[PDB]
Amino acid sequence: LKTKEEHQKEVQYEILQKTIPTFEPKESILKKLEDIKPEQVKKQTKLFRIFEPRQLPVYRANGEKELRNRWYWKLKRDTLPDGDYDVREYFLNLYDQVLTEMPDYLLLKDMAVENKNSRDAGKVVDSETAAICDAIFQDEETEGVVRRFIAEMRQRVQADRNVVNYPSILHPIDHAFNEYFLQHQLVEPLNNDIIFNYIPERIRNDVNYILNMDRNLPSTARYIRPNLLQDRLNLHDNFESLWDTITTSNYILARSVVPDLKELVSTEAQIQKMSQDLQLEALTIQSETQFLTGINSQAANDCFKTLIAAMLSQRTMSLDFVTTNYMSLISGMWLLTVVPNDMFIRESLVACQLAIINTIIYPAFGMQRMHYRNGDPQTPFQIAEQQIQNFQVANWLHFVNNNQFRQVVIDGVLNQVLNDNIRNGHVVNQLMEALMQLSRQQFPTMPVDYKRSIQRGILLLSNRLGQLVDLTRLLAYNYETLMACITMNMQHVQTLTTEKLQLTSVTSLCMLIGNATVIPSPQTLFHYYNVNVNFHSNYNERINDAVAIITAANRLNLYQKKMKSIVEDFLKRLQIFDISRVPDDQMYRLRDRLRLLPVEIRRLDIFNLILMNMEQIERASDKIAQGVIIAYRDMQLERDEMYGYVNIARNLDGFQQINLEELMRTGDYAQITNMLLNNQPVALVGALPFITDSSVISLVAKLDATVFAQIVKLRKVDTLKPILYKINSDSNDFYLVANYDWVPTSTTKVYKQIPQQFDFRASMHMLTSNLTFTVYSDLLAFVSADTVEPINAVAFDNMRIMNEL
Amino acid sequence: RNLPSTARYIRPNLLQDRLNLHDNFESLWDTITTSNYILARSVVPDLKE
Repeated sequence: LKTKEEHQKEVQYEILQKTIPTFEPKESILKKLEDIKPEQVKKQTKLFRIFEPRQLPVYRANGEKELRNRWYWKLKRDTLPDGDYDVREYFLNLYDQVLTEMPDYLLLKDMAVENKNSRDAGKVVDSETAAICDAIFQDEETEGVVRRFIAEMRQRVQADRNVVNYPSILHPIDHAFNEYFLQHQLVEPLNNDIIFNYIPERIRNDVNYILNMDRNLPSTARYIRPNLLQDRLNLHDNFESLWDTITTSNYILARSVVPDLKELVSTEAQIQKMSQDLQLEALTIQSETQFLTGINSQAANDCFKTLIAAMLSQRTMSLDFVTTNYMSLISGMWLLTVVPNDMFIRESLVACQLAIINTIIYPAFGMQRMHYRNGDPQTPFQIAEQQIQNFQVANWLHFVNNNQFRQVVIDGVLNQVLNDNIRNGHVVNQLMEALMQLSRQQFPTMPVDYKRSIQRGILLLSNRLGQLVDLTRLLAYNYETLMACITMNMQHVQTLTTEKLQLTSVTSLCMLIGNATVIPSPQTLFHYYNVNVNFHSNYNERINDAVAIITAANRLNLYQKKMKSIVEDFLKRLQIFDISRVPDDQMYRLRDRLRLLPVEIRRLDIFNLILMNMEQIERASDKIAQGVIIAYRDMQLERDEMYGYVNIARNLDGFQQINLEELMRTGDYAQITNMLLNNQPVALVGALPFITDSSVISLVAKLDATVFAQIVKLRKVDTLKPILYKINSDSNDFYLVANYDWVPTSTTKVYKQIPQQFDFRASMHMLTSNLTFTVYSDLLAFVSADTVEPINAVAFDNMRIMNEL
Repeated sequence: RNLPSTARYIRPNLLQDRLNLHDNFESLWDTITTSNYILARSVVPDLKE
């Protein structure tokens, strides 16, 4: 009967557990939270370039090779795919590269080489810029001014004003990419008071922790502000299972920084006194050796670490007890009056408060038992606060009904604070006024051996007033000072899975506390604050990095792109969740909330820098013709300076345009075959890889028109290679153009834009930046903190905590 | 534990016996109530003390 039902639980608890993303070892979450870095301070050592000036041969009309050669602006690493859709998903991968290769601070002194052909000692900005200015100097074709000017391009160092500017040679696309990296830094100046303003306000205005700043920081020191703002994804309301990890992780992180107790009562002396007063051998009770199972000096530390960390992370807390063992239930009166009663999951809060009333409080005053239906908006203390007639007890039941977390907002965060009657411990003086008169009013039908075994069990806690008022001064001071090191909001919703607290472990805390006061030492109070900013700065640097891909996929009109892969990338970088157990419901709100957010300011202007230059990168490439124009008549080849004789079109004017990437997705080839079997002029825009024939005997034979007929045989449009005629002197058979009296005619030309020439005056521009920095990533390493002696430690009131000695 | 808004359960159809097996079925009602007598015998708790 036992192993059937202890296994029937672990099936139903495992269909629930396979929708929570918590890791299967519970304490393994703590290793993943310390292990995140602040960020990576990226500094580029080469100026960002996508264009390079290349040498190209130049033809005249009646095309021969001119002896002059002219520069052009052909781009390098042109890995541009074919098709109008794969040319757009290339620019998303370009945009993903530049967000990763984005320098946070640009120092410009280390990227500077000597101008080897200057008269004065002048510098430039790159090893590639000096290669260009070496090449414009030696060229015979260049103007006499540019041979004179690039000898006199002097840089201006100004060490006293900390500014420096160097000459440069950049493309106009490359210049806007390299003024945005250089004007919009992420470093901000750092003074000696912005370290003092970093520390939380409750700690530097506390008199225990003595914070003193020792190291001297110069004027040239900068730092990186953590992107530190509250969760613009409301992860608390609609996410039932994604929130149950972000309070599980903040629980085990806050479980390691709440300190452990020292100098307790000896557990062999307190048990022998407690076993004398209960008089357990004389009773006829089914639980004799089971009252005192959970009293140790280890369960006292386990109850202290739980009750603070389940309070700092707003994690619910189911109770576990046994209603026979009233000594785990009298001590449960202290738990409800100190821990705010909205913390517990409600059906156990009721089942602990009904079990106190129905066995201890209502048999005391002799009134009838408590028939309680569960679907009732009144808690069982809220019913007996109006029906009980004693005033010392009813004025205690007015406090357990009304201790909840009163939400206050300070220093930009929302933290759930306690009330000032419980934070100085005066509430326990009201409970012992209720617990004294509950140990005097005789239990009018209880057996006499069971009446004194439960009145002396009360006086094991009623007589322990001074050790227990001094406990809640400590339990609400460790919670009060650890809450200064909280950066995220403290939102209180009912979590799915509850961290079980045993009431046999609360009764090992109330009567095994000693008057040695613990306090979070400032080495583990700056560690809990640096591990809670670095998680909150990482959580914001991913919801800004995911939105700049969710939006940039939609501005680029990339269909065939699954946003579930980006949100699985987003929940994987955040080191708590795992992408398996999270349900498919709560990942379709997560891809829906992320579409509505605004993109971050420094990721938007560099995407608008690509979107307005999305054409001019893919236009000036080789290996891509961006449309073919078929006319089915004899029109001449337009003579060109760069290609010689060429069939090229400058604009699709007066022709019906068939969008080829639309023609690929739909498969609706009813028009294009009806435009080819009949001889009608069609233009086919897209992104078509051309081939380049040089012979003129391939032009008279007219192999330019024999390529478009493959669409009707096999319906795919990928294998389209419109040819591009290049009739030059260096091509073969060029006697057939020069000697004979004919004009070269091509039926179908192709659409292509020629690359722009190298103009020095529109390519030289100074780059003005700073000279030296010293980026400090750590900021609590400048304060030198030493705590006060622990025995002189004070609460919010300037009287000391643990005032029993 | 409290359960989310996306949990479900299959409700069993618990409606009283539409055959009236206690009526005129004097052989089938005997072994349908020995089945219920032996089950209730191994449930009712034994005395102590």
